[PDB]
Amino acid sequence: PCQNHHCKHGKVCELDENNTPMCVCQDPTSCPAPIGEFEKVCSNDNKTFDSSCHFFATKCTLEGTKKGHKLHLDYIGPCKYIPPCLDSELTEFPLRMRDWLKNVLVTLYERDEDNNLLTEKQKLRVKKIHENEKRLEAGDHPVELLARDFEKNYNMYIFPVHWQFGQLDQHPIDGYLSHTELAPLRAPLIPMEHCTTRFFETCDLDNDKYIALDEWAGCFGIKQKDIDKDLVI
Amino acid sequence: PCQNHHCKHGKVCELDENNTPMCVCQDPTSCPAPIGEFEKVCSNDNKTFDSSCHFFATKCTLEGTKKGHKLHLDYIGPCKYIPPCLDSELTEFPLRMRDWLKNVLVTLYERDEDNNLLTEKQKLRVKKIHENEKRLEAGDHPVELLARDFEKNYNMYIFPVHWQFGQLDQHPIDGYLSHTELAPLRAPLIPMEHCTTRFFETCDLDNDKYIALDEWAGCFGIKQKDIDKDLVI
Ligand SMILES: *[C@@H]1O[C@H](CO)[C@@H](O[C@@H]2O[C@H](CO)[C@@H](O)[C@H](O)[C@H]2NC(C)=O)[C@H](O)[C@H]1NC(C)=O
Ligand SMILES: *[C@@H]1O[C@H](CO)[C@@H](O[C@@H]2O[C@H](CO)[C@@H](O)[C@H](O)[C@H]2NC(C)=O)[C@H](O)[C@H]1NC(C)=O
Ligand SMILES: [Ca+2]
Ligand SMILES: [Ca+2]
Ligand SMILES: [Ca+2]
Ligand SMILES: [Ca+2]
Repeated sequence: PCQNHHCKHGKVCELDENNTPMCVCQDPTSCPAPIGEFEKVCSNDNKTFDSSCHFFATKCTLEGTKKGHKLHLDYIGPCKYIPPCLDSELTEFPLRMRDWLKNVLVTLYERDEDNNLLTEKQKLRVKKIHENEKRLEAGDHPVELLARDFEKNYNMYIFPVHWQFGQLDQHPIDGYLSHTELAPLRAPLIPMEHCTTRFFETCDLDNDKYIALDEWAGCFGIKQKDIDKDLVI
Repeated sequence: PCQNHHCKHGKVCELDENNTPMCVCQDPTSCPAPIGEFEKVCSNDNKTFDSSCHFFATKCTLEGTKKGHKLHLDYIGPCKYIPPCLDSELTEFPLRMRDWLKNVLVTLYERDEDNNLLTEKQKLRVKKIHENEKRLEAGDHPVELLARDFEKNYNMYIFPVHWQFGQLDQHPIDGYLSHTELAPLRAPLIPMEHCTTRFFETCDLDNDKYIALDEWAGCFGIKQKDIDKDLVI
C-alpha cells in the first residue's frame, strides 16, 4: 500500500500505526551498493559517499538542523582534488558556460525524436535557434568571440539561459538553485567547472546561498526585462 | 551549546537554524565500534547489530512506524541460537527468577560500599532481607522449595520484585517495560531465560506489548495491595 506513495529524496514509505503511508528517512544501508566510482558522490565536506542514495539517506536525518541545511552534494563521483579557480578563468567563465548552454540545447533538439527530450513549445524555441544562419557554431572559441556573439546574438541566449535553470530547479521546484541543484554544473563536461562554485557565489547577490531566477539570469547577462518564468517550466 | 542537552537513546543534539539545541537521529556510523562480541546486540528480527548505540541509531528513523514500534533489542550480545521454552519450564519460571531477584539484590548489598550500588533507603531495605535468619540461602532449589518459601517469606520478595522493575524501566522512565527494556532478563545468567519472552507475554495482560508495574508485580505473585511506586524509584 505504499507503491503509489513517492517520498522525496532521502526518505521511503513505511506504514504508521493506522496502516497509513508515512515518509521516514531511508536506511543508508538499504541503498543499492555503487557499481563503480562513477556512482559515488562527494559532499561539500569532502566526504565521498557511496551513492547519492546513501548521501541523501544520511543527510535526511539532519532536516531542520543548521548542519543539515549546509550539508550538500558538491558533485557526483568520488571526492577529487579540485584546482583553484584562477581569477582569470572566473571572468571568462560566464561566457564559456553560456555558450555551453546554447550548444547543449541545440544538440538536444537534434537528438530529440517525438519529444522524448524537448517538449513541443521547447522544441519550437530551440528550432528557431538551431536553423539561424547567424547562430555561432560550436567549438573552442576565444572569450573575445564568445563575447561579441553574445551582444550580436543576445536573443539566442535568453531561452537556453532560462531552460538550464528549469532543468536544475528540481530539489524541490521552488525557483531557487541550492548548492546541491548546481551539482550537474560541476561535472567535467562544463567549461572550467572548477569555477562553478566560485562563480555562483558571485551570482548569489543577497547571499542566501541560493541562486534565484533573477540572480541566475542576471548573472548570465540576460536583461532583467527579458526574464520570463514561462520559459522555465 | 548542546553539552547540557541530553537527547534520548538513539538521538543526538544538533543545533537548528536559530542555534537552538535540537534532537535528531544519530548516525549509526558515528557510534564507537564494538570492542568484542559482548558489545554487540541482537534485535527481535535476529539481526546482530554492532552495538546498542548502532541499534538505537538505526531504530531511531522508525519512530511512529508500525515497523519501528515492533523493532526491539531482544538481547545483548550477538544473535545466538535460542532453545524453545518448554511448557514445563514456563510454569516453573516465575519461581525460578523471583528467587534470582532476591539473591541479586542481596549480593548487591554485600558488594555495596558507600552506596555505589544501592541508595541509602534501598540498602536499609535489602539489609532487613539480608540479615534475616528465615531468609532462604541461594542455590539450585527444587521449584517446590522455592514455592513454599514464597508463601513463608512473601514480605521478603516485595522489594526485590519492585526494585528489578525500576532497574528496567529506563527507556524511558514511564512505568512500562518495553520488549527492549526486558533485554537484560534474556542474558544467560537469568534462570531459564529462553522463557523470558514467552513468560512476559503471559504477564502482558492487556496485550499492549508493555509490562506495566501492576502486570509485572502481579505476574510475580506480589499482591496488588502490596504494590508501591515508591519502592521502584
Ligand atoms: C578532498 O578529498 C580528496 C580525496 O581524499 C582529496 O583529493 C586528493 O588530493 C590529492 C592532492 O591534494 C591527490 O594527490 C589525490 O589524487 C586526490 N584524490 C583523488 C581521489 O582525486 C582532496 O585533496 C581533498 N581536498 C581538500 C581541500 O581537502
Ligand atoms: C538467529 O540467528 C542466529 C545467528 O545467525 C542463529 O544461530 C545459529 O544457530 C545455529 C543452529 O540453528 C548454530 O549452529 C549457530 O552456532 C548459531 N549461531 C550463533 C552465533 O550462535 C539462529 O539459529 C537464528 N535463529 C532463527 C530462529 O533464525
Ligand atoms: Ca530549488
Ligand atoms: Ca541568493
Ligand atoms: Ca519504559
Ligand atoms: Ca500491558
